[PDB]
Amino acid sequence: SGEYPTVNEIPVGEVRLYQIADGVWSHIATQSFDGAVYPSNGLIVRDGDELLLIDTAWGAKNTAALLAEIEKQIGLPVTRAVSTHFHDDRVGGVDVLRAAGVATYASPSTRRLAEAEGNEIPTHSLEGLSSSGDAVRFGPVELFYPGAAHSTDNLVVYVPSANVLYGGCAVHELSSTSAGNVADADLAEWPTSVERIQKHYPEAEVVIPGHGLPGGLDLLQHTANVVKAHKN
Ligand SMILES: C[C@@H](c1cccc2c(-c3ccc(CS(C)(=O)=O)c(Cl)c3)c(C(=O)O)[nH]c12)n1cc(CCCN)nn1
Ligand SMILES: [Zn+2]
Ligand SMILES: [Zn+2]
Repeated sequence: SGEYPTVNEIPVGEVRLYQIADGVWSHIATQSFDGAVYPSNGLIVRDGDELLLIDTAWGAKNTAALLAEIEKQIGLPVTRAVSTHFHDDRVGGVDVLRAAGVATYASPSTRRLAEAEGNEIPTHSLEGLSSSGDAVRFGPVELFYPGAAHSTDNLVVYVPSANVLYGGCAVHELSSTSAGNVADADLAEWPTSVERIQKHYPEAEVVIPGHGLPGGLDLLQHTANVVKAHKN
């Protein structure tokens, strides 16, 4: 009823949207992984009379439910999607999107890693993002490669019209006590990558983590703090 939805409030298979700003929503879904249930976020950005989707809803059935929720709540077609790294919470559901007429995109690095991992593979490569600090425009957002953090390929997304910073899994929520799933992470480089985000987007008003509650710029420093403590 208006608060940001939490893991115990979303059954696996259902998707909720949350209005972040004019023409900006997050999407929240839940999924089981290795015997535990986790929430995950993505983003929806209005692109005229179309929508840009950032990240799947972590699975084929969740992503079908995401498209149905968008049709119910927004009623504009999703025409393009960007996956911000290669894990299943970002690309799982790309096949559903592709069969629904959505053009799917990711960096070449993400596409290679997804293919090697056995995950679904976005169709189109996003060039111009291979060096840390790189940025490119994509419809109503800017895509930014901060360097290795949660994964080597992780991208962040900025919505300039609303000063919304979607950090993806490179950014953790304020309640986080550990660096999450670090199997593919670079803990030594992650603080430097967060510092690049902080320097590039100093006017961000909302920061959305890959999992958990949005907040302000403090999520960036908190993330650096938890990652440094974990690495130790
Ligand atoms: C598919 C993905 C994946 C699966 C399950 C959980 C997570 C989390 C996460 C996120 C937050 C917390 C709480 S917190 C910050 O710790 O307090 C935790 Cl516990 C965990 C993250 C994230 O952090 O983005 N991602 C998750 N996934 C798979 C793989 C390797 C697969 C190899 N076969 N790597 N990630
Ligand atoms: Zn991940
Ligand atoms: Zn994640």
